[PDB]
This record gives sequence, C-alpha cells and structure tokens, in this order.
Amino acid sequence: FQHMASWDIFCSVVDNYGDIGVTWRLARQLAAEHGQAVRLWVDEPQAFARICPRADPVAHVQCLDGVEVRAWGRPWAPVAAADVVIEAFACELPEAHRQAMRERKRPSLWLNLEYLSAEEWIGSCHALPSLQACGLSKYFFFPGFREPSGGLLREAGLLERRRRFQASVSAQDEFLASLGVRRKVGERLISLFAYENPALPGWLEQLRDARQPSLLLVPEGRVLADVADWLRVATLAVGDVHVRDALRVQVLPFMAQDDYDRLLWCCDLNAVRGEDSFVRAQWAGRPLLWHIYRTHLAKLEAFLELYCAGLPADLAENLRTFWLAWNAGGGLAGAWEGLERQLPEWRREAQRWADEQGMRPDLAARLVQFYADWLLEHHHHHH
Ligand SMILES: Cc1cn([C@H]2C[C@H](O)[C@@H](COP(=O)(O)OP(=O)(O)O)O2)c(=O)[nH]c1=O
Repeated sequence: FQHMASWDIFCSVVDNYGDIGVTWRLARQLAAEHGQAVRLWVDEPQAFARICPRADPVAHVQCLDGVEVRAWGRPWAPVAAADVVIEAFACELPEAHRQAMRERKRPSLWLNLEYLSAEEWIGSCHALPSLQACGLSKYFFFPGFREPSGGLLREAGLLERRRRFQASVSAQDEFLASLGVRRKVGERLISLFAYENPALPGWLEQLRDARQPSLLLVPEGRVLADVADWLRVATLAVGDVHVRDALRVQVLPFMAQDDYDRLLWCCDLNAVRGEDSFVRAQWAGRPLLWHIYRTHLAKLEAFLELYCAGLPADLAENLRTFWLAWNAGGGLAGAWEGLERQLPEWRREAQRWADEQGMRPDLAARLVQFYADWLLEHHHHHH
C-alpha cells in the first residue's frame, strides 16, 4: 500500500513556453517523486511538444513520465474531478469541472498557482483562502524566494547532480559535443535566451571588442533575428557559427527541458527570461541575466534587492545597472565593462545563492504538504 492523491493541473498557453514549462515540471515531479496520479490539461499541445520532444502533439491523451497529458477541449468534455485541482496562473476552470469538484463527497482542494515574485507582500497572501460563489474556496499559492511562500520548484537531488556535472570536464565536453559545440581554451561560454531586446547590439559590440573571447550560444527562438541583424546575415540556422573578433556566435536547437539545464550548467553566464529558465539559471549556480517582458519593474527591483543583498557593493551596483538597462533597452556599456571583471566573484556568490535556496523545502513538497494538512483539517484531525 501507498497513499496516493489525484491532481488536475490546468494550463492555458497564452504566449511563450514558461507557463507550460512550469506546470509540466510540477506535474512530472508530483508523479515521479511523490507517486501521485496527475492529469495535466493543456489548451495548446504544440507548445508542450516544444519543451517535451517525446510528446505526440496530435494525441488527445498520452502518458509521459507518469503524467496523463490531456488536451483541454473546446468544448470541454466532462470528467470527474481530482482530489486537488490546480488552476495555474488564473487560467479559469471549465464550468463542468467546478461542478464535478463540488459534487465529490470530499470536494476537491482548489489551488491557484501564482507567478513567482520576490516582492515581500506575497508572504501576506500565500495560502490565502477565497470563498467562491459556488461555495468552494480556492487557495492562492505564491512561489517565493523567502518565507512565508510556496518556495521554488526543485527536483530531488538536483544540486548534487549539478555539482557532479560541473566537476566533470568530460561530462560537459560530451554534452556540448552532442549540440555540435566545442569550447576553446580560455573562451567564456554565454547562453542567450531572451525576448526581442534593443540593448542586445550594444552588448554584442562589447563582447566583440573585448580582450577575452566569448562563445555565445543561442537556442533558436525570438532573439535570433536580432542576432542575425547584428551579424548582418540574412539567415541564421541551427549549427551556424559566426566569428566577430573576440565573439563567436553559434546557433543551438531548441532542446528538451533537461538538456537546457545541462546547457545552463556548462555556461559561465546564462541570459534567461520569463519564470522557469530564470529559476533554472539560479540552480545552475552561475551568473545570470534576466529578461522580463515589459508593471514588470516591481518584480525586477524586488529580486535585485534580495539577490544583491549578499554581494559586494561594487558587484551589486554593476549587476543592478546592467540588469535594469537590459530590461530598458540600452545603456549597457559602463555596466558590462565593470561587471565582466567581477564574473569570478559573482560566480562564487551565485553558488552560495543556489546552496542557500537549496536548503529550503521545494515547492512540490510544499504543495503535497499543503494537501496533507488541508485534508487532516477538513476531517478535524490532529496533525
Ligand atoms: C531555450 C530553451 C528553453 N526551454 C524551456 C525552459 C523553460 O521551461 C521554457 C521557457 O519558459 P520561461 O523560462 O519561463 O520563459 P518564457 O515564458 O518567456 O518562454 O522553455 C527548453 O525546454 N529548451 C530550450 O532550449
């Protein structure tokens, strides 16, 4: 015997990949690490196929890594509701599903999974119940970088695996070779995952004109047209390499989520965006550059306050200036010169940040614990 609860996770893909990226990561961890029964409902199967190449985008139901991945139909096909229903990022549940949740002898626990924020105020709202009209309550679940919050997604054993990988030159060289990448001695490795960014050509010129060489690895995506314009090339295809003095640019394929982790683990600096890659870059224990797509400023400044609190003043000031300019479309010159000379110290601090965050109970564990305490309380039992 083993305790098993069922989970419905609802995901509406509006733009980009992090909403399915985060809910898929969570779904897989609930199934694989906690032995839960998980249904992940996705309204756009093509997005899911991008982050999970094993998936069949035309199938209405399929089982991947123990998760039952199901197409969110229009119109909605009525099904029974799980023990827990997660409404990710306020995507709005099907009406018939709310009826099914309330008809159960034990009504479904209804959670709203929120976007991640370092803003202090989310602590006052984490786990807040909200009575709905139908008589069910939902609970807001706010991931966060400090307590109280719902924590951060982090797989069992992740940092131990990351440390072993980064300690093995051969493991890194083998992984990079599988992408067609061969680092040169003394060449700094930078990954670029961003939105369209008018600050990019100014940074590329600084990488081109530097004393030390850089290899810029660009998974296919938005920013590639911007890079192609800066390179003055009409086409940029997977596998293409272009050299501009101290800067080498190489186009990567858009790879599976786990392979993208390994890329982040190889690089000396990871430019990332959104929500999931933002956190994966932190688990990589390496310098990072975060692109939020434009009321984004509150989240950016709040994270900088927390992330910079442990850095030396000069590193903190250059990091903040660069990140703000990176998200404001220009003004990177003085920031990058000063920031580049501090990358070794920043790397040591990034490792410490990852280790400290790694001591906090991870988000999936907190979610499973939330259900356990809620269930016991629902039956007026001790804990
Ligand atoms: C660059 C890249 C990202 N990803 C994944 C990482 C993340 O889970 C997802 C991107 O989500 P995220 O980082 O939150 O940003 P956005 O919402 O703007 O897309 O895409 C891959 O699976 N392969 C890749 O090659």
